[PDB]
Amino acid sequence: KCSLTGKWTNNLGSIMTIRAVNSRGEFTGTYLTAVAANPGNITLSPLLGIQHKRASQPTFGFTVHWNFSESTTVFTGQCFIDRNGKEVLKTMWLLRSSVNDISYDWKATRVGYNNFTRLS
Amino acid sequence: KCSLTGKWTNNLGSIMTIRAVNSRGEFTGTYLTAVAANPGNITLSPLLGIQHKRASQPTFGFTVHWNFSESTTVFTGQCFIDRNGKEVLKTMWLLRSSVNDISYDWKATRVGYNNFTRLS
Amino acid sequence: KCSLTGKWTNNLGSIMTIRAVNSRGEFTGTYLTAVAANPGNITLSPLLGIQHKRASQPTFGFTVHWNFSESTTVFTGQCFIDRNGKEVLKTMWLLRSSVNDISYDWKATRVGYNNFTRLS
Amino acid sequence: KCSLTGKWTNNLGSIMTIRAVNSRGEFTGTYLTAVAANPGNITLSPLLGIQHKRASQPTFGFTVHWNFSESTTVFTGQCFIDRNGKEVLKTMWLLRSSVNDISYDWKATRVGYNNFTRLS
Repeated sequence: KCSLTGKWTNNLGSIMTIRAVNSRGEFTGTYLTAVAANPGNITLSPLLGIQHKRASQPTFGFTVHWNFSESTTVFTGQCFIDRNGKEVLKTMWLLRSSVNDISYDWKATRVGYNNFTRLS
Repeated sequence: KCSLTGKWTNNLGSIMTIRAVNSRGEFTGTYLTAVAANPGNITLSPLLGIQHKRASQPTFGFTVHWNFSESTTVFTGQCFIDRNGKEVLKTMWLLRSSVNDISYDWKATRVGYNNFTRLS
Repeated sequence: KCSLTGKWTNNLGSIMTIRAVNSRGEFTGTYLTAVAANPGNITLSPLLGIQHKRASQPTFGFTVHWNFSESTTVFTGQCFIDRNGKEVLKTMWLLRSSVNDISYDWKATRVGYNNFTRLS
Repeated sequence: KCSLTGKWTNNLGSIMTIRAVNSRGEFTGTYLTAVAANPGNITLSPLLGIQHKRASQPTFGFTVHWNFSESTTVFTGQCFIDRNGKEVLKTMWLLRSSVNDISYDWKATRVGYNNFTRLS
């Protein structure tokens, strides 16, 4: 089985720490991105999400409120376990930037992927 | 200022109800989707997310844990206020399906948009 | 049957003109975007794509090579015919920006939607 | 400099062959996917796209008309060269499925990534 609780890194070098997942699958944590619009100002940012509880390889989602910009990122994906018991989070994300008014909305959303593995 | 608290409907007919937004911008609520893979199964499902607090037109994200499938959806977007004071949520979403193993991961994520306005 | 040949406009005000669709479903045309990173620079830009041929409501894709930037956009979607014979193209797109090197790749892709209807 | 001409594989084991890129950056090719909705019926499928010509690390897009389903995929990305002269295509894609009518459009588009390297 695949809890999101613990410490993770991704293919870009970011790290995230997730606290205990509650009975509803809800979790909180802290995200340190290796990458931003401007790296010189990166600070720790809170995350909040929900995973499925019963599934051995659950799907999940979470939101990161960036504490150093007006942007928000959401991640969704699935936790997989291989034959050796090794976990990987396979995720896709959307990064929403703040734009001035609705006529700029079209350009406000970036998309990408991330693969996370457990630290230690 | 744009607070996500309240009831909203989107362009597909779905309805969501967001409760109080806390000091950190965290919020919970429920989501009744008009659409699903198997609509006969649809039930009210919980959401959890974070919005920015200081901005008049905040970005935000939330996760919906579907209570009737193994899937998860994340939404991110921005709340805009027009010159008449009307609020629109412009969002993009990712819908993560559960797949049996990692070899099927490539096909597990759908993408789309939704525009939300207030029920009343 | 839905042939992409003709002039179309989208929900952002952009206009495109598609030429004859060949036996394979290949088509070329031009795209005049209403929106860009630097709108002062916008010029008419070429597109090239393929639609399915046998289907009444074909899926399709096309690439727009922006003639005024280093970016590229791809659109994919489906042409629907409603009960009155009116055609709508429902599309999603990815806009790829040029970045200086691979360390910036993560932020180079935007996503969005567009709905197109015929000019006349 | 980064021509798309040649033979490529991606992280899912798919292979594609691209013919000579013309003076406008247009190219044709053939795509053999390792993965589909149903693999037992996979056949070679044509692709058609445009790359930028002047840039050393050009952006590009192309469309794959699947010859064994009603779907279409578009890819966009950038060709990067490292210090050793090794090329990688970093791409994102949208896979459009055919749905019966416009009320099902919401679920019709999958998103993902692929990294391609040159064969040989």
